[PDB]
Amino acid sequence: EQPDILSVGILVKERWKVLRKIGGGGFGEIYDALDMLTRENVALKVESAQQPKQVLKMEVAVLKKLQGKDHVCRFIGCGRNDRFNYVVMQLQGRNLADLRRSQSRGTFTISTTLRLGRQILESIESIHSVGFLHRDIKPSNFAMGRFPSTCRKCYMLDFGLARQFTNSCGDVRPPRAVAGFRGTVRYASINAHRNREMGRHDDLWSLFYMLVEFVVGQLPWRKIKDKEQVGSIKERYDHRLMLKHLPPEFSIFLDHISSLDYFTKPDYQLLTSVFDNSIKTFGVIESDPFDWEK
Ligand SMILES: COc1ccc(Oc2ccc(Nc3ncnc4[nH]ccc34)cc2)cc1
Repeated sequence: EQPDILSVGILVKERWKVLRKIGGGGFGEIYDALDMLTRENVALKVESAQQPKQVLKMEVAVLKKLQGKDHVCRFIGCGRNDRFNYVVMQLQGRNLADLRRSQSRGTFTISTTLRLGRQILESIESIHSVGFLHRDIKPSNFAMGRFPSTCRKCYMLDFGLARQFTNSCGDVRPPRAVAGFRGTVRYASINAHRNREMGRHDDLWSLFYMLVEFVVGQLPWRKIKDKEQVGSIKERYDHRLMLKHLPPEFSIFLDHISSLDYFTKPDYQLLTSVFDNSIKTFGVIESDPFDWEK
């Protein structure tokens, strides 16, 4: 097998001391580093400068575009050399994929699900608003903050698979006839399965699948390994069945996203009202313990 892209102990740009590898999936590796300028721990993403698919150029572009917005890591630095490309950003805390897996039956309560859901929808509207599609919405791309002031905030952690979908003016770009999907089968919309150009609604489909998995603990295509077979299931599936364990207003959510296509801007305010109305109906308040606190 290959060694780690970076040796633990090295200094990147005479500033970022590599301490430990913390992740390895996607199209590179991520490390906890010490920033010797600010004297703080940071996250350091790296990719080989020779590997066939490099995505950190996209990571930097989107992270920069989103500075000042909610639910995103603070940008700290970036660079390219003959060995590796790197991006430095705020280090966060516990990953939603991990937090869900730690639950008794892999489920969150509707209180935790609704609050996380609404934060995630905020993060999706935000990336759409600067002209990018995420295209890889899944639990492991979100984490809670790691300080008292940030640990009730959910952050969108990665943008590697994003695509710019607009002009500078906000004109939706003509879709390609074929678009080869590189995201996760489990949370992918039918359009990803069909190798169609993904749109804003495909990120909302993936959120819908994440919310259902949070409350039910599994999706109907949990045990199916073949990507096509998953696609077939989704193509025929009656998504109304997934409403059973969601608050009633999610019928509005599902009817709305079902109506959308590549060329149709989502009604984000309608989808936000589904969360806001559900949270009031269930008497949920922001200070209530999340499931991992209690
Ligand atoms: C499928 O379930 C999984 C997969 C991978 C995984 O590991 C990690 C580890 C780190 C990160 N990312 C980050 N972490 C902390 N601070 C961060 N700032 C920016 C990215 C980042 C994401 C998943 C955890 C759960």
